[PDB]
Amino acid sequence: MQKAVVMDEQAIRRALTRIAHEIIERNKGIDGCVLVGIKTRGIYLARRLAERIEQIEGASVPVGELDITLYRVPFPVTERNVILVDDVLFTGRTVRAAMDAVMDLGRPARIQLAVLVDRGHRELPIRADFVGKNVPTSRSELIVVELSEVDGIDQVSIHEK
Amino acid sequence: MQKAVVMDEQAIRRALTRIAHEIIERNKGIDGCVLVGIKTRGIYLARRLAERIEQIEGASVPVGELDITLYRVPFPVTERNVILVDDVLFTGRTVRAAMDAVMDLGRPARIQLAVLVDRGHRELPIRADFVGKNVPTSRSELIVVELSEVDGIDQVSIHEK
Amino acid sequence: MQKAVVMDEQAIRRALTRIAHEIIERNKGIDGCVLVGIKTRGIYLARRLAERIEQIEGASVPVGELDITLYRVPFPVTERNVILVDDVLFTGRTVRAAMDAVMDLGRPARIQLAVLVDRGHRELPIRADFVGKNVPTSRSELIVVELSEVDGIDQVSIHEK
Amino acid sequence: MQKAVVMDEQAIRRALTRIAHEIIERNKGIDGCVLVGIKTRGIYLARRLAERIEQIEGASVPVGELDITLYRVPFPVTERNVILVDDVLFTGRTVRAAMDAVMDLGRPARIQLAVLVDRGHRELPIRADFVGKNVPTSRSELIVVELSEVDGIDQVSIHEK
Repeated sequence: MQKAVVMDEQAIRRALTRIAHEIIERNKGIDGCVLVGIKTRGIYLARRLAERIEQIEGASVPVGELDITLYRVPFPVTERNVILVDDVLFTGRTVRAAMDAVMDLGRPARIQLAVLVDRGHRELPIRADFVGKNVPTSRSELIVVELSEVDGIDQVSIHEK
Repeated sequence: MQKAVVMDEQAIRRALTRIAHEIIERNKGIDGCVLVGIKTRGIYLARRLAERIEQIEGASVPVGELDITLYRVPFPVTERNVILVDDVLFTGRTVRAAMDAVMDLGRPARIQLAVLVDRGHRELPIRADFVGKNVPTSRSELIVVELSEVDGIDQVSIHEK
Repeated sequence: MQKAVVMDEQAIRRALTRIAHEIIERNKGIDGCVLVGIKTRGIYLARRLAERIEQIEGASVPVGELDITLYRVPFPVTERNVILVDDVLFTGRTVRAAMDAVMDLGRPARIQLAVLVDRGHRELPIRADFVGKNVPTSRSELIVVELSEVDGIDQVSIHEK
Repeated sequence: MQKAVVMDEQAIRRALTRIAHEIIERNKGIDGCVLVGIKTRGIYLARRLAERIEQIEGASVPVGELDITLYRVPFPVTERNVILVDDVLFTGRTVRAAMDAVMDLGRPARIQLAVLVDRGHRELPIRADFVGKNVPTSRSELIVVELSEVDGIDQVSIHEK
């Protein structure tokens, strides 16, 4: 069941907007940049960031989709700044899988990672470059990220089964 | 003599814009917020942030100005979120004085600090909540912050003498 | 009611030992340093630190006791690196009162901050230089630090009515 | 030219000792922990950390060696806390290669990374869990790590043409 809300629609909107500005700032423009969404909600987050960047800089950013699932759609990559987008950073194992998939498709100038929430408990020396919000959790708790495009609403909560 | 430019006009713009978004985000809105610029350059930086915030939230924010030297433009304080604004965070000593002044005027809910650049070398346990850019410097180097309103251009550089 | 135990005697012991090494490391030896314990329990932590450092460096370190009650023990301050020692870093207002109290005694070369736990919720631009453990908490939760010298046991827990 | 010495023998000594306590501290001991050094100097730093951890816990930590050139030696992996050890963390591409190598030999409980120096300029979403010293650098500077076992002396410096 749901224990508590840690991000409402407004907090998610402001977080994603501030991230877009962070991406633009740390790359001095989105030139050579590419957003690649993971799983399902990461893709929707990626598309939102692309629109925000486009809205801010006037330049559009390519959005690609990556389907990990196993290994535990095409796009630029080569000599590009590949920014992975995902909803929650946990153990970090998915990112590793995602990185292999990126360099299996080319050689990027670099790979970055943007997540809506970092809930800690990393099991790999991996960190997000951009973070919507750091949400302290116990190892057993569950982070549920709901996005309007798939869940009907924007909300991040902590659950416990 | 100018040793190196660490922030050009565009970098300063993207930093101040991102900071404005960080400010609204952590405060979940502008309500109760008060920007207090510190003598000279910190004042202009507070004005620029106040404008960016207004542009973002559709509502303006109270902007006061603090002359730390004079302490040896009034504004709200009590139960307010006072965001001190300065150009460079250095030893941190100047910030303590700024805190004493703010609380001389009232009892704020919180005091925050935003600086364009944090050049390290603190001599007190004070850290900025918002930082335009962290600029490592030696103990002998000088940080020169130029703002268009006073120096004709927006630029941050490292000087040696 | 006790909601959780976040540090047992072994964790506390290992955090304190590691901090002693961090203190020596960041100051390139303990020459000119002074450990000033705050309130009540910060005094014991400072004593344990002084003892650990002594056994590591083979050189003793001055220990003072500061009561910050008035700001909310004849020890060296001026020209010294005053390392404040407290049990918990919360809003940081205790630190501001402590910095004021230290400035009424002398002119330190610099002031640092070491705490056993940082539970977040800062209301001032203050951060510890050394932290035993970051214990995320809700605003309504209480951090209880028990030390053998005063409570019969070493333990840090989270309480809430 | 050697334009700056960032770590001398004593600093390295105190940094490694501090790292050992941190490692033990975050793992609540070393039970199930394995140290794995890469390239050449990482191996030496791993042996040292291993030596330091023995004097603290009274038990040896397995030490493995990893040759990465073929990615761009025994030790248990599965269910173990594998601690990668390298001298410098730069782009982080070596670490990604090192990780693939680790999970090629098994399924560890977690993989952590310890490095003597972090010089920034990450090109992958990788971070070290234990850092001897963060040394800011320009893109054209080079980090040279000298260890007595191979270079006759312990020293970290910044070089530039």
